[PDB]
Amino acid sequence: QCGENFMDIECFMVLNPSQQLAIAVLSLTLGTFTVLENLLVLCVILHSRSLRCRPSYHFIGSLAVADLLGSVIFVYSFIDFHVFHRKDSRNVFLFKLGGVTASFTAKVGSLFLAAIDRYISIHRPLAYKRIVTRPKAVVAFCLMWTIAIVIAVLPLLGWNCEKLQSVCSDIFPHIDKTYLMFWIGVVSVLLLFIVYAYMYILWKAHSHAGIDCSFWNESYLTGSRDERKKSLLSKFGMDEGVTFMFIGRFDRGQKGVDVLLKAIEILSSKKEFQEMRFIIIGKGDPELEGWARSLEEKHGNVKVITEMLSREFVRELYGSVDFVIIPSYFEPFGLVALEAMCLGAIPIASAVGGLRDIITNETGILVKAGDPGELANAILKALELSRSDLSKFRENCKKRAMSFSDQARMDIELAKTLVLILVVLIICWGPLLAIMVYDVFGKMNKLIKTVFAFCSMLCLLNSTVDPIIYALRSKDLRHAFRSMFP
Ligand SMILES: CC(C)CCC[C@@H](C)[C@H]1CC[C@H]2[C@@H]3CC=C4C[C@@H](O)CC[C@]4(C)[C@H]3CC[C@]12C
Ligand SMILES: CC(C)CCC[C@@H](C)[C@H]1CC[C@H]2[C@@H]3CC=C4C[C@@H](O)CC[C@]4(C)[C@H]3CC[C@]12C
Ligand SMILES: CCCCCCC(C)(C)c1ccc([C@@H]2C[C@H](O)CC[C@H]2CCCO)c(O)c1
Ligand SMILES: Cc1ccc2c([C@@H](C[N+](=O)[O-])c3cccs3)c(-c3ccccc3)[nH]c2c1
Ligand SMILES: CCCCCCCC/C=C/CCCCCCCC(=O)OC[C@H](O)CO
Ligand SMILES: CCCCCCCC/C=C\CCCCCCCC(=O)OC[C@H](O)CO
Repeated sequence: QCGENFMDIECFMVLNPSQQLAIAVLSLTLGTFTVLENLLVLCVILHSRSLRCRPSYHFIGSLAVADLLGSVIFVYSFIDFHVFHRKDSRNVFLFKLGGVTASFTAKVGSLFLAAIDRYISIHRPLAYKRIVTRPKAVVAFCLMWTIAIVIAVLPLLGWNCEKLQSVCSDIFPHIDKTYLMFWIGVVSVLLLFIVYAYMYILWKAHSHAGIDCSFWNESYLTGSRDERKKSLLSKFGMDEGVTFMFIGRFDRGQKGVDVLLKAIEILSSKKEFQEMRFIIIGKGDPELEGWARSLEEKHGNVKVITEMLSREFVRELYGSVDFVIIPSYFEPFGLVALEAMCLGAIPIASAVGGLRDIITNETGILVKAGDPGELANAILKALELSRSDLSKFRENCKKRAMSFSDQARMDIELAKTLVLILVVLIICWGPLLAIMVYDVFGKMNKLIKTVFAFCSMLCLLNSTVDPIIYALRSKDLRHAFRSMFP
């Protein structure tokens, strides 16, 4: 009885009473879960000055409201239509459906603003607090929400199959198929780009790395800066002098123990060598490992170490030793440099990869890789600089390391919580955006109408799992909620 383009609204009521009771109870319990969780998310954010001031939680707050407002309007209208068989006019029905559409596109746009926010953090790292001001983020969210609702109000104002005498959708009453066409594409292109963006943010974040500062904390030093040095040197060197430590492997053309072994030889003729002391550590290529051990007893002020050392034994090594040399050819992550600066060792390093990004002029001395003579000058510039008080510089490494590590470790987490929110949105709404595309070109049998009715519950699942993501993936939410509820 419903083959007409202007079909009766009864033919969208595609569910049988046992099916309605199941969908109803599932809608109510699932919806009740979303309500309780999302108002809890908002209350934690809204009632804390330290939270609501960050545009990161304007974004979390945005998703919370987008979930809360859309799901509540949906569950009320969805089951009122299906179980109570509501017979609302074309305007009021399109008005209720509009509230559900505005809420979803607001989430795609809230995801979109976050993608832009991270994009400019990667492309212009130095200008981020000035370009993403809190007020700029507030209005960027504000208008985004308005453009969202405007798209939702177009059918109400006349873009529908009744006012236009066009073709009606078989899923959505009164809705024009051409407006349906337009709506999928607009969120499909955003969601598609957001997918590309979020993968790029996650790749770029993993290009940097940080260390656990608990293991590499200075608090574990048991002795003064000069005395803790003397004793460790006393175990072998038994003298007081500036010490240059190396901790890597003995490959040729990678970590740069080759460049170091050539360097040390040309400092040996100089008189100032006696002030210097060196400690080489690691295991590697048999041709050059003996080269170091041929030099452990030839000059006698150097301990080369071939066997491994526990990561908790070397924390005291980094703190007492005056200098660490990183003559690497490739170092996208200066993890060894980070652990040294985190214990106060001043780093002389190659200008390669992270070493260049981490160490600046105020923290250490940078030398072109592959030139051992330039390295020989580095520890000579480190000799004339060692006599003058360099504790004013020793602490530049103390805070540069602990701050660089926390920006790299942070950015990793944002990139993870982002994609977590994305994938759950895709597998919840992907099926829904597929059944509508099957409607744009095609026809809905009574079956595809029924499964889409049952599949519409996914929008309430998505709204319920999002607060769980924030709860697990945000130590800040946790401490705020924890302090509110002892
Ligand atoms: C009308 C029915 C269906 C829903 C009622 C709840 C509405 C009115 C509530 C729920 C959550 C609320 C939002 C929660 C937080 C903020 C951020 C604040 O900086 C401005 C107000 C704003 C944006 C609120 C506006 C009103 C709001 C959207
Ligand atoms: C379909 C919907 C989701 C599209 C959303 C469009 C969003 C991403 C666009 C539309 C209007 C835009 C804003 C318009 C003007 C300004 C002021 C400017 O000084 C900074 C950028 C800012 C704040 C823009 C940010 C991005 C913005 C909010
Ligand atoms: C028009 C843009 C689509 C937005 C997706 C909304 C969603 C997929 C969640 C949805 C919306 C509406 C319905 C029901 C379809 C029935 O054909 C008629 C009654 C609708 C519920 C009342 C909406 O206020 C749905 O199953 C899924
Ligand atoms: C039952 C109900 C409650 C609220 C709404 C809204 C607005 C809120 N206000 O009352 O209009 C919003 C819903 C979600 C975010 S904003 C629309 C709406 C939105 C845009 C265009 C057309 C209609 N329909 C609704 C239906
Ligand atoms: C549920 C959806 C609503 C979301 C609203 C947020 C609710 C988060 C409350 C969480 C569990 C409490 C766990 C205890 C909190 C501390 C966890 C922690 O990691 O503490 C580490 C600490 O720094 C050690 O030094
Ligand atoms: C129809 C409704 C449209 C939906 C729109 C959703 C936008 C909400 C986004 C985020 C919440 C983040 C919390 C923002 C609260 C900031 C309050 C604040 O910080 O006040 C400053 C003052 O200085 C304090 O002491």
